[PDB]
Amino acid sequence: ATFKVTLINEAEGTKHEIEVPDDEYILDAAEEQGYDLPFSCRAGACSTCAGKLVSGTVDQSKQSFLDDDQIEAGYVLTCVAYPTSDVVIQTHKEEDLY
Ligand code: FES
Repeated sequence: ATFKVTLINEAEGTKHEIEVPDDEYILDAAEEQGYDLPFSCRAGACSTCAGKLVSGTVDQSKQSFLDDDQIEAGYVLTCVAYPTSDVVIQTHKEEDLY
């Protein structure tokens, strides 16, 4: 499968559409497709690459930073998240945690 991923940057009012394989992390695909996104650890242990789901789902089982409540609230670590449906996500959401 290949999923459609819509990247929305609310602060800058930008929107990017990318296609991501079901076995590729969102971050990687974005970069390959020409859209640089924030990151630091690239290992699911920080909050630099955080995004917030608008719609769709993902598999971010490799993540270790977010707690259950943050996950329920829709936050995703883009560096270790695989899309599991078409997804709409707001990027650059780190500041939202604090
Ligand atoms: S860059 Fe650290 S969790 Fe994604």
